[PDB]
Amino acid sequence: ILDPQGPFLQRWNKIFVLACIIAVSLDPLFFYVPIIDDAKKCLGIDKKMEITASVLRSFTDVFYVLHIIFQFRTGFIAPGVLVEDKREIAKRYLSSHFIIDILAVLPLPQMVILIIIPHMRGSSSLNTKNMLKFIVFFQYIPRFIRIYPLYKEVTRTTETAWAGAAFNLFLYMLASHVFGAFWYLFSIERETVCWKQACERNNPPCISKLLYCDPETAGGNAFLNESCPIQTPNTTLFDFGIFLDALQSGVVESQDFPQKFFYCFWWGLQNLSSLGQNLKTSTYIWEICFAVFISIAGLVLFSFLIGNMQTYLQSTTTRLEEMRVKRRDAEQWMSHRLLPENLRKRIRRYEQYKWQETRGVDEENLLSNLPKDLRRDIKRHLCLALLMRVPMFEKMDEQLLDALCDRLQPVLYTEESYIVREGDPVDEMLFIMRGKLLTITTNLNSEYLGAGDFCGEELLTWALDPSSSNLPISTRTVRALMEVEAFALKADDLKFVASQFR
Amino acid sequence: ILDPQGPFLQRWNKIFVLACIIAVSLDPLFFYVPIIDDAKKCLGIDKKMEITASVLRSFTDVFYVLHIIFQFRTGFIAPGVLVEDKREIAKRYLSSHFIIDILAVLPLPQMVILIIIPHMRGSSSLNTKNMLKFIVFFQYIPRFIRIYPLYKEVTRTTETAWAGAAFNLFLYMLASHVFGAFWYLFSIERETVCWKQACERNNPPCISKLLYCDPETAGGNAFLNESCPIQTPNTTLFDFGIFLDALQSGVVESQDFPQKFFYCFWWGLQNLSSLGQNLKTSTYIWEICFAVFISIAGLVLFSFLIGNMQTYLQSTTTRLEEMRVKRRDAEQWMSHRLLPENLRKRIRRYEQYKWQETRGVDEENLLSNLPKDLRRDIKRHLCLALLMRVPMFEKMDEQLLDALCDRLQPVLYTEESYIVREGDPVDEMLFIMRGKLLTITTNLNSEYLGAGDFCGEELLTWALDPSSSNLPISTRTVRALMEVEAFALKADDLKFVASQFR
Amino acid sequence: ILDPQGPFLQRWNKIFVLACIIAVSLDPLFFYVPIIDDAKKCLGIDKKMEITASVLRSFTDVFYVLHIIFQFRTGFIAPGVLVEDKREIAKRYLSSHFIIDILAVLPLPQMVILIIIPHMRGSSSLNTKNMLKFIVFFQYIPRFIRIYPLYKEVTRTTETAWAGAAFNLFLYMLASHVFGAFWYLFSIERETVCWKQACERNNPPCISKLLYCDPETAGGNAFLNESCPIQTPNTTLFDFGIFLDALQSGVVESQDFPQKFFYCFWWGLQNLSSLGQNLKTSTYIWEICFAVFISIAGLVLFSFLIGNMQTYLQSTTTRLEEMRVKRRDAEQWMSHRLLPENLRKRIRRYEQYKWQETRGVDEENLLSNLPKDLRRDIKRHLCLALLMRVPMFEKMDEQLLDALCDRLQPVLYTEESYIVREGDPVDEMLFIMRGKLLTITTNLNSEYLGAGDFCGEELLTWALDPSSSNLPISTRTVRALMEVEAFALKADDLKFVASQFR
Amino acid sequence: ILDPQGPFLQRWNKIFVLACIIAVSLDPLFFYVPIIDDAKKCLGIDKKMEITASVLRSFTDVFYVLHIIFQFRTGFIAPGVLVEDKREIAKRYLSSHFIIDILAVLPLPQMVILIIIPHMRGSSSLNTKNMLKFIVFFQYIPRFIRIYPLYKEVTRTTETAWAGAAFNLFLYMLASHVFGAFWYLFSIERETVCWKQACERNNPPCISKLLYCDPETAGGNAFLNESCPIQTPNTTLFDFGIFLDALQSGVVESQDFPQKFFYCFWWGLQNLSSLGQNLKTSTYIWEICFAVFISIAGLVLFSFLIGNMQTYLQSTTTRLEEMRVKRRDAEQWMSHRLLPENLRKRIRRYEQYKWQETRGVDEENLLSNLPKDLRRDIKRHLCLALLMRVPMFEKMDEQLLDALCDRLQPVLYTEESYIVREGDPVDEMLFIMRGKLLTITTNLNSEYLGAGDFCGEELLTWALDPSSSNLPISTRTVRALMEVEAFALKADDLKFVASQFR
Ligand SMILES: [Ca+2]
Ligand SMILES: [Ca+2]
Ligand SMILES: [Ca+2]
Repeated sequence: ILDPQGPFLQRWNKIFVLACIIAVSLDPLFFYVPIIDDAKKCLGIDKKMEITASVLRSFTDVFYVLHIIFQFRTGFIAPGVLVEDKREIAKRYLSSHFIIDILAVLPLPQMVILIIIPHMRGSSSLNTKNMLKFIVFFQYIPRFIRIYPLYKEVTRTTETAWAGAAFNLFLYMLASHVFGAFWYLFSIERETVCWKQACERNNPPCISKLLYCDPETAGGNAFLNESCPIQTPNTTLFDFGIFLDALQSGVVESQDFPQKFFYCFWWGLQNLSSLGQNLKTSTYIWEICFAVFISIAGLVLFSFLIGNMQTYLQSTTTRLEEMRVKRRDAEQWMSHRLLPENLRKRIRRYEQYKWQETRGVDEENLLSNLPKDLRRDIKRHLCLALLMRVPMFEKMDEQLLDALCDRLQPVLYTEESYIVREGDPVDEMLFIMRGKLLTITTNLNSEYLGAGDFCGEELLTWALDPSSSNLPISTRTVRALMEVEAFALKADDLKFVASQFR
Repeated sequence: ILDPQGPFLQRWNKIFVLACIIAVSLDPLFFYVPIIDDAKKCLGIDKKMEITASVLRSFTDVFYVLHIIFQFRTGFIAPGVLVEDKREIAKRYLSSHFIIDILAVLPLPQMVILIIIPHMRGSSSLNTKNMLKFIVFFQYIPRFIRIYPLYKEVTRTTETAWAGAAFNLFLYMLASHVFGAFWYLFSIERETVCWKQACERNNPPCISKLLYCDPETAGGNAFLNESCPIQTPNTTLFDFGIFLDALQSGVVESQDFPQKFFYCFWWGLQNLSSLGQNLKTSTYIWEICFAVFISIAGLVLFSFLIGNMQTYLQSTTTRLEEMRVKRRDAEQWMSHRLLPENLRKRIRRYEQYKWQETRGVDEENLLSNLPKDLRRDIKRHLCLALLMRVPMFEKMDEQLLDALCDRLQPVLYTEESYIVREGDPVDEMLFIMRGKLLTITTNLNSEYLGAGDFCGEELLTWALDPSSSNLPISTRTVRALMEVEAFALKADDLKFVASQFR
Repeated sequence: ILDPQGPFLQRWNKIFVLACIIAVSLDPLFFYVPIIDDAKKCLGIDKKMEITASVLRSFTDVFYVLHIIFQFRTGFIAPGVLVEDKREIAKRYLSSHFIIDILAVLPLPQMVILIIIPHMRGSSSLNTKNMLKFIVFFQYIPRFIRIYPLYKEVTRTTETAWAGAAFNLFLYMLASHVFGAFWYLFSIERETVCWKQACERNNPPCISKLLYCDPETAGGNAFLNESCPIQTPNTTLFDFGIFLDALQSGVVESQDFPQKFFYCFWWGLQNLSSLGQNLKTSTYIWEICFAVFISIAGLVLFSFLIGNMQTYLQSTTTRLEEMRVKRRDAEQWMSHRLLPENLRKRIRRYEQYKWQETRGVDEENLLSNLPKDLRRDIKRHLCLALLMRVPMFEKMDEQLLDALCDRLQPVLYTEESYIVREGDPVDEMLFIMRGKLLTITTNLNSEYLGAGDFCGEELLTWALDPSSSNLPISTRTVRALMEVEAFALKADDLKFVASQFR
Repeated sequence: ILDPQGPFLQRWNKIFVLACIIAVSLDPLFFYVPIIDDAKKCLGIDKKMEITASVLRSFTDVFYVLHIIFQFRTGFIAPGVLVEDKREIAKRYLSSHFIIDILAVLPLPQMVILIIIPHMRGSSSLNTKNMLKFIVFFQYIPRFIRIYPLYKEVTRTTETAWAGAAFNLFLYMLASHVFGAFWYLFSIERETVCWKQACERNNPPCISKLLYCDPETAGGNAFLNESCPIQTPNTTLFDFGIFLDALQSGVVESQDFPQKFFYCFWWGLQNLSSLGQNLKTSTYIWEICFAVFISIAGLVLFSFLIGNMQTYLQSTTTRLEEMRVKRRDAEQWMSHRLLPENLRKRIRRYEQYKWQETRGVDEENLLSNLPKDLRRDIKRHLCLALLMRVPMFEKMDEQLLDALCDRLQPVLYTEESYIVREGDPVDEMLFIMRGKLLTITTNLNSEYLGAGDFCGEELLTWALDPSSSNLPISTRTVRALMEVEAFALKADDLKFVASQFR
């Protein structure tokens, strides 16, 4: 007995939503089963298409009875503890989704082909076209409201930035295949409607068996190329409208399936992405309603694609938008304050240096939203080896240096940048990660601070004497020579660490 | 007497904005009233369309006199207290919107059909085409500036994420119906302009009654199929341009309304979504201006749809965008700090565990924006039963435990995660909701903490002694074995609760 | 002498950017000047179009010499104080934009028509077509880089939410007019290229004067309808491609300008919004390059519209998006915490009540970003009359009640909502704006609090005694009966006001 | 030896990604090499196109062997210090990208033209068409997975707001050129497939050499214009479908390259931006698959453009959106509080004055994110000369005035705005930058404060006496006469500066 967030179901019920897109990608294959033999002017059956659609539907419908038996041993919880007991798992399923799952999985086209049509009354070709049209209609509803609750089951738990656009592009291909096989079947039905109407006014006499094919009967009603003209059209006799391209190309006579599939799929793709622009309909109402439905469905898909894409694109540009709004803010604040050009280009230098190092990421906000031992292991990797180069800090344990790694903040310094000047109070104690720093004094000798060296060691002796609250006056003037990365130790954060050291 | 936010008006004035879209969805039905009988070459009247458009307009125009009487008893307020007094409710309405509401509701097409046209001078068919063209023009303006203030009344108070797109898709259908009935009427007028011009140069002699279709008169000017060719076109004689499809399909002769409606609605839908691409106009100026107007209106609608959709789409992805930006921020911060792979995959584990639990929701910010008794009832449901398993906390009342439920913060812990180690100061007191926790000590024996158990009970005895400010040293090392949900009690938040307990 | 933010220039240099769109909306009118007389097979001049384009260009080019003299008395500032002195205003202008402003304003088409063409060598009709084609080419560059710095002058200072879309829709109309008059002129040039090439192989003898119209000559080369077929096309002789529609419609022969303008503007609008779909080009390279340029320009113009529209749409939905995200955050936090349905629907009631009152606006953040005297005048309008109903607060001056109006915070309460219960400590002092409140006590009698009444008067006597820090215990249980708006006075904010009262 | 962020590589490996777009913009030039001579009905070779494509490919393939030798001396780092040592630089490159970089740079079309085809068996024209079709196929894969890691190398480091749209517009031009040369080559192959099939059923007898075009042999199979009709098409014999336009225009026979390039590039641009709308395919499967691929690629390309443009557009409106939301928040907060019109238009005046000065930029947040010496140099430019007009502040050094420039905050005041009134406590000390201020007193005389003057000098003597904590009472009422910019000095920030002055 399992629960819906258990690892077996949560990896197996993603294959079920996949096999329900495979299932609706094979239901229009039964529309390619009726055929027209244009020599004898008869409606026929593509027998090998009839087998191909029946076993492709079966092999995806013995994959959803496996969903039915995996909902008899699923997990209800409450109105914190799951229910592992049957006869209430198998009573809410039988009150919520069991019949829709069993009306969607019944082999209704495969059983009407094997059982019902060879024992029906009339022509086998007309019965096959009429049963497979309506059974695929009447099973079209539970095969789509079985995917509504199974998607509500996975909105309570794939995703990438582009997955909404890739599923959108697949929805073009599925709808183009559905609309084109509908167009195939409606083209065959409009030609047989022409044949029936021409036979009910039989100036030339018509025999009604011979509209339906039968290999025992050779030859059919030969006058039907006059009353139902296709290769040269006469819309006074019959306007075929948007179905004339299917009857002129001979796709309704071919028994070659990739020939038949690709011509009709491309009709669906051409007219969905055109929003029905080039559909020259006749005055027939249901042909117009088909073209209206193609126009609306393509109108709804294209707008989704443009959106699913501008979403992919904008997902990938936030920190970069946020930098552009800050660079344009550093502009027109300078030239509203009328800053001199030596001040403005130092501002542009720091904001570009902060951008190429951090990329908009606030490191302290990123680390504070981590757990206290994971944040400790990061800051002991970054900051602890820098603190071991101060000749006093080895005297502390792994309880006070862990207070110091917690209080080290990363700072950035461009070139020409002054860290401190002689005479200023010392706020920080730096621990240099990168860059070279020239320090001078007039009290002369010029020292150099590289990676691993530390500035501000006047401040430790101030924040150890248990002393004045005014900061010690800098005896050195420290200036950066290259881009400097460092870790800053503030005065009061060092003053806290002084109280736990005696 | 009512006020505009009162419950009667605020549910009844949403039916008024609905009946004003039904009203503009039936005004182009009067354009389907003129008819052409192509045998006799006469302009006629569809009499049953003339009744259908008159009673569909009446039954939506006795639904807006109900708006007029519901503005005589509405509520003015001031330049906090509403005005319930008449003769100033019925004086600002008569200075703001009363005449536009009464110019929009006058039964001008129904009264010109029943009264004015049977007592006019000329032909009844030409008068019906000319009056219904211009009255639907001249009443088109107050039937659209009556929806401008009624929409300003409901911008001061439906909405869903997709309602802007569903109203956009309905605006296609309304504009396609308007543009297609305009195209129907302009096609009839271009054929009668051809008939008038052919009769003013009568090489073959023409009688001007017979352009207008009387059932007493049989037969008309038979030479008009020569001078106004339609079924085979000659643009030297007359170029019908974009109206030739209406005259060749026979939609201007049919009295079958769903035949006539669907052919013309589809023309409007095909050419709006094409932005007027396939309109092969003639050199006639107002035909070009009609095609320019179709092109602009379809540009405007399409751009709105694409926007209304991307809004729906983005309305559904904010917290999920915010997770992807944080994930792209965690990457390239790791590999800029060059973190080891044991540290990086622990970061990715916590940020994915925090995502699948919280989905970006900050619980403390969500609870703090709630009222103080509603926030109290939530935290007494979540946290109070967990506090009753500490063997001291039953000694408090429902005034001090309510201070403790207010200070419990939810924390998350992945697997392998250390809560505390032996030797560290104890900051928190946990109250485990989920997961198993192995605690050890070397002072050996290994205990286990499950759901309902609590960690950090060294800290209560510290924050009861009225003691040192340094936290007690942990005697245990607690480590998570599975994903742990818990509630954390900080040291100073427990130190507050100690002062109200004696 | 003026400065660029002075009120004269800043209202007058918005008419200058308007007259520079009027100027480029009249430059293609010189392309409608050449004409073809198809009877005599001659290229001619539309003389009244030649006057109309010359005075429409003049009346917008004596509107930009006014820009030249308003840049001789403009204001330079520095590399805070403007420069009001000439000879340096009129030396940077002569080094930055003076020649581009004078190359754009020279009456080069009007002066080649009046002076240069009547004193040139060759045919007056071919010289008019060739000069007006190239002078409008060679003055097309400075009439567009004169709008680049003048737009940089107004990005340093109209805007609405829809102005980017309305300017976008105007950019369709301007580009359609430019592209269609280009198509008009290129159609005339392709027919004369046919006439010249047919005359250089004169199996039928051709006289080269007679391709150019001269009203003295009557009759021209009559064989040119054979070698340059238009009304029935033969692409073996000459393929006119995308220019055949202009030569067949007779728009290149008409001297009726609104006939000629609207047919060519509609060609530009039809093919820009089609992105060049229906352009059936010939194999001519520059015809293809024209069609490639129409395709790219429409591709760029459409993408901007879709963006400009969705900016309009999203601008108007920020707080409403922010409410929908908060509503989707309240859901799945409830049903992740598994809250009972009495708790969940109270949460949905408060968040919908807060939405319909505030519409996402934080009032305290809105008021704090206002100046201190403007924020004082608002809070003395809202809160001071409510404070005058407490019978102690009239004893204070307009220095201490102004401290109380500064500390009053707006609160909201739904129905059934408990303000305080008997036994709870009293945190707030309410001042009711709206709604009715039933207060009870068991110490029984039930009082009622309406608009103007105040709750929490136990707390003033606590925060006047100079007393315990624990809050006074509520003797009443106050519960809301309707939606309550009130102003809350916190305990410590009342404790501050107590120190300035003795 | 260099590293990937070193200045030589980081400027030279942007030319490498440029020469890899030039490289894929010249691979379809080999598809323009086969030619059809329609008189003799033979497939031939364009010899000068064969040289032009070979030297344009060579001159961009001796530009990527320079990338191969610049990856033998690049910089590995670790699993902070780079590796400058060979034999491990040249062992990971030989395990990651060396063979894909050498399979992409091999001169396979140039060497099959010069070496392999003159020593092959069969016809030289059929071998040239078949080798150049498949070698450009088989080298198409490593010439595109060589740009995947080189782009991953520059996502770890151009950009502008419009660069994603300009690269998108270039991706139209590259794909249109690729698709149109594919269409050129597939048009030639469909005509030769027609010639082969007509020769395998030789009612009229066909000689198979003469399908391949040798200058020694004059004349070919002349019956092929009957069985493969092009100029008048017969789809019963052969349906050329979407390739008929190439065979009818004679672009497959022309040896004029800009004629041939522009006709085929425009076919690609017309059908990509149409998403394959106007492609009238035949029933041939791979022609349909080509048209399906054009439809999908244009569907993806267009959606990206619309997104890349709306990103540009929105990049430019983030602060201006933020002002419009704040303006829509100020409205309906006023008229929910029912503020009087003298209060509302003062609110609209300040929020518009703050907008035209600051443009949404928070100056204190902008300055605080700058380094402490750069922020000091800005505030000494803005604020120090204003502080030197107070007659006491020259007595301080450059250590205490630097504390005062750090604490000066910019304030804005509209006209009619009261700074302080007589009787109010003085919170601020202003330092006027702009505007005139009328100050009065009743203790009368009216003074004036201009730029450089300072208000609030009652407060310095309060915050120097080492005194009461209550602020001094204003003896003046100061009111603005024009828009005032000033710097504010708060009372406690002046009280800090008092402690360091004795
Ligand atoms: Ca289109
Ligand atoms: Ca089209
Ligand atoms: Ca489109």
